[PDB]
Amino acid sequence: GDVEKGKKIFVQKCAQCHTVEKGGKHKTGPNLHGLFGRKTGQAPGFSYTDANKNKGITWGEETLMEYLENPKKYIPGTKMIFAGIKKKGEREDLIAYLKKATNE
Ligand code: HEC
Repeated sequence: GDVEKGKKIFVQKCAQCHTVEKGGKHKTGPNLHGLFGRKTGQAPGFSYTDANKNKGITWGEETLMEYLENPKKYIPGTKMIFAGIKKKGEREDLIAYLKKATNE
């Protein structure tokens, strides 16, 4: 994906509930720094639902592509409010941005 396009999607659709920078605060949702290669429910100090703590997948490009299409279908019982991104390319652009931003 295209990182600049991703950054725009992040600002518009995610930044209202999430930070990405190292040591960024938890907001409504967890700070996402270090997500890639991590199991569900491991942002330090955030209080997750049982649903997301116990989903038991590792985050990465493929699992984010599925989750972001429809979060509640992927993690029934999640408290994240987000319908989903239908378009494959927009999911790829957002994921490429996150892969950069959450590891910088
Ligand atoms: C925009 C498309 C995004 C992206 C990329 C993510 N979200 Fe959220 N998020 C919110 C809350 C309250 C949670 C906790 C859920 C729970 O405990 O049930 C989440 C969780 C996530 C994750 C999982 C993180 C993990 O460590 O397992 C991921 C990858 C994630 N989000 C990405 C809250 C919100 C919002 C509040 C209205 C909105 C909007 C979004 N999230 C949007 C996004």
